[PDB]
Amino acid sequence: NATNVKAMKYLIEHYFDNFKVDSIEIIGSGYDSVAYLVNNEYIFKTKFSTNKKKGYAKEKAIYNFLNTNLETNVKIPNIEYSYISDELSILGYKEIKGTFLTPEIYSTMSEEEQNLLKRDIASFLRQMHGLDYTDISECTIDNKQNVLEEYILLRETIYNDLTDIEKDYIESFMERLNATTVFEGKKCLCHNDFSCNHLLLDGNNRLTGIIDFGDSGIIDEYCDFIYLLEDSEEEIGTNFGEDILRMYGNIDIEKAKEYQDIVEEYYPIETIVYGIKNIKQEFIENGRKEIYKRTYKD
Ligand SMILES: NCC[C@H](O)C(=O)N[C@@H]1C[C@H](N)[C@@H](O[C@H]2O[C@H](CN)[C@@H](O)[C@H](O)[C@H]2O)[C@H](O)[C@H]1O[C@H]1O[C@H](CO)[C@@H](O)[C@H](N)[C@H]1O
Ligand SMILES: Nc1nc2c(ncn2[C@@H]2O[C@H](COP(=O)(O)OP(=O)(O)NP(=O)(O)O)[C@@H](O)[C@H]2O)c(=O)[nH]1
Ligand SMILES: [Cl-]
Ligand SMILES: [Mg+2]
Ligand SMILES: [Mg+2]
Repeated sequence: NATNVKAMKYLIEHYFDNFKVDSIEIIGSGYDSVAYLVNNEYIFKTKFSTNKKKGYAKEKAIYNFLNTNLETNVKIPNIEYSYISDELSILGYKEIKGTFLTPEIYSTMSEEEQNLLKRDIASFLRQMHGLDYTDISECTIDNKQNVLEEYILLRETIYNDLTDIEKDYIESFMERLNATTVFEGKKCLCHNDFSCNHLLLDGNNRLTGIIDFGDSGIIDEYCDFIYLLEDSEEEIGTNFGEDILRMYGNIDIEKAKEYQDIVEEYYPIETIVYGIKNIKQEFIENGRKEIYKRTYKD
């Protein structure tokens, strides 16, 4: 563990001239990134060359747009340090203090505390979804079209070596993709990874901050409800997302659920595709196995 930290301490001090690292520890990690807490005060998100090429660039542009344009008491990252190159990206900002929302914590809250948190969330999403996004119009994401392109990449690579059961799962998804209407609604700026491990609470169990707008863009309004609607051990549950949808208002709940259900069905294929693009066999295997788990669950 000691070695990662030394290397990143060196890089931080090297690229940010007057910055002195008195302490540094690993605070989280993704498949291709590592985040560090520095001087018990700064978060530094870091990445070495992936399929970002412009990964931390977009994320930084989104923080800069949001810090200019949001009116909210909810805190988000405000970038003070950035280094962006092809081979290395680093973003630093002051750590937002608080406690991440979990299902356990939620279950200890009174009904009223739960209501007020749901309202805070609905309010934040209403404010962000309502922004005029002209000044960030580069950050458009078309999920349907992305899936089509990923399907083509599958066809060009490993599709012919998949099993019949795997192929059928994929084709059955594509048929559903082609029949759905859930990509034809309102587009807006969405966080696009809006799960409870990105939501911070203050000492009264109210929403105090939101992190990791790394996947944000102009996309279907339904996107920001995918995790709030998810029924799993990591998320609070379907009722939570429904109530939030009612508070948010002017949105078709049944289509939001259809959108989540389609995204969930896509997951094993998304996983396979990630493995192909990043040359990681392990993801290809995991996604294929998951197709069997889902096929046999009923
Ligand atoms: N950054 C590390 C965060 C941690 O690894 C994590 O929570 N990682 C995430 C764990 C989730 N169980 C995965 O699945 C999530 O999304 C699926 C659809 N996208 C849902 O059907 C699923 O029900 C949900 O659970 C999710 O895809 C993982 O997301 C991570 O990988 C995605 C690529 O697939 C990226 O796009 C995300 N930015 C990143 O958070
Ligand atoms: N308390 C607190 N924790 C934070 C803050 N920013 C980051 N973290 C912590 O660091 C972890 C990683 O941050 P995050 O932005 O989600 O990055 P990532 O998802 O691992 N990487 P990427 O977004 O490049 O794929 C978070 O899960 C959380 O543990 C912050 O402002 N406050
Ligand atoms: Cl495999
Ligand atoms: Mg994250
Ligand atoms: Mg992220």
